[PDB]
Amino acid sequence: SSTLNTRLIWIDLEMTGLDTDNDQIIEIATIITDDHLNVLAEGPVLAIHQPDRILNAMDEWNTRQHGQSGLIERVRRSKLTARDAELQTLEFLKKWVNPKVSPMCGNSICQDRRFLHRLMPELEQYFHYRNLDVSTVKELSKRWRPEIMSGLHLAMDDIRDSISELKYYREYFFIMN
Amino acid sequence: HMSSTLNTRLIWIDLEMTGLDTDNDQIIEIATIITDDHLNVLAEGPVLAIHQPDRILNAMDEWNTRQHGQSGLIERVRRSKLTARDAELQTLEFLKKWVNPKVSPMCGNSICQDRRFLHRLMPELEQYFHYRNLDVSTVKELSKRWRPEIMSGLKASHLAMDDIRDSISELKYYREYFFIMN
Ligand SMILES: [Ca+2]
Ligand SMILES: [Ca+2]
Ligand SMILES: [Ca+2]
Ligand SMILES: [Ca+2]
Ligand SMILES: [Ca+2]
Repeated sequence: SSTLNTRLIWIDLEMTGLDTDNDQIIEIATIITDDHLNVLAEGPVLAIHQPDRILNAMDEWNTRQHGQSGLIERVRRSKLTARDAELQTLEFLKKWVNPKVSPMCGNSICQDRRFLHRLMPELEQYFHYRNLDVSTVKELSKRWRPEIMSGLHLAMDDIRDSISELKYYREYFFIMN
Repeated sequence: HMSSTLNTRLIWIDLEMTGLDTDNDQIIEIATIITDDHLNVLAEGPVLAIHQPDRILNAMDEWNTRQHGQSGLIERVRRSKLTARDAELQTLEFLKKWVNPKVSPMCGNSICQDRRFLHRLMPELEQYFHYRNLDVSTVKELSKRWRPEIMSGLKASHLAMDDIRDSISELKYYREYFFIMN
């Protein structure tokens, strides 16, 4: 049975672009699991408001992606600042995991951590300094077990896919004895 | 398995810094190693100390002062005439003989930290990597929780080149005990 010290925080962000120095966060989502990847609770899925000048200055790829998903319209309608979403996320996390206990879990986590550091530093500091990036395992699996790869940007569904991807590796790639 | 090429190799890297602040601290040491996709070491790269003025060295906290004093890195830094640009260029020169640009993920331990310093202080080198990371410490986090009984088998120094060697040895250890290779 899991405790406040034996749980994992999973997180995904959507941004206005790939520039970790300049672009904004427009969506955040979190999921809590135990050390054995059982989902315990899903956190708030929050769209962060951005002015139209920022949305209209996105490149074509991001305009297509975030428009088609409906994120852009949710961002327009949202009244939440980055700070509002940060506080709501923290309020949720504190009920499930103690501070500095969980590594930051998900796919391509370094990118997420860099955006969090600049725009949501208090949230960033709630994580342990370690990362648990499923894409590291994928890099190894592509090279050492290419035959299992055939078996494999909406924030909450993105996290579920990441958790599910790691369970796939646990079954076929890791010795669990 | 096929023989390795410029498109099927891995760049392992480690940096030593004046501290943990990715916004304000400096790089004082860099090393690289080239492996194939199956962790055969093909070539070890240049070990370079980057010069820093005394004010910056004096401002280091206790842990860094203790470690880098004992290891001989601080004195190497003082005597060094290399800038971060010099060290960046010598490394790039080594890498281009072994690996094509944007082919290899950034490999090592605590790689996100290294990438962030590289982005600020050696962006051309940072851009030579593929955007993905291969962080052995992710595997360690999994091993701590799923195979705690094997952690004691992990085996010294605090220098960049020794750090890379250790991360390669660590991953080889996981390959033998934690991964299904068949
Ligand atoms: Ca992510
Ligand atoms: Ca994302
Ligand atoms: Ca290091
Ligand atoms: Ca070897
Ligand atoms: Ca490192």
